[PDB]
Amino acid sequence: TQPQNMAFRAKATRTARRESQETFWSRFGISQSCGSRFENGENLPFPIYLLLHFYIEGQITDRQLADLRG
DNA sequence: AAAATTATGAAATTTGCATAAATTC
DNA sequence: GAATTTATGCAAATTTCATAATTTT
Repeated sequence: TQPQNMAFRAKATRTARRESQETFWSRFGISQSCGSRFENGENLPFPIYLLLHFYIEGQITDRQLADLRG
């Protein structure tokens, strides 16, 4: 049931942290447009669902992601 | 109304289906 | 050589760039 709702959850987190789509989605290497289409109910591919899941529950940290970008 | 943010059409890239090739047993 | 595993051409679905529309300040 959850994969269809996860993007909306993701949006609520981001909103609550007062982050742009660019800021939030790019930690995962996901573009702003793509973030926009997910937040409005485009099919969330399973790997992105997994990442959002682990992120939202606090198991993957912003710092871990920032380390991996660089 | 300018700046910043989000949404969208369409080109290009990526994925997964069919199945061909290869490998294992 | 059959079963199983892996690779590959290509259709289709997905991503992103370019930018339009919207929202914020």
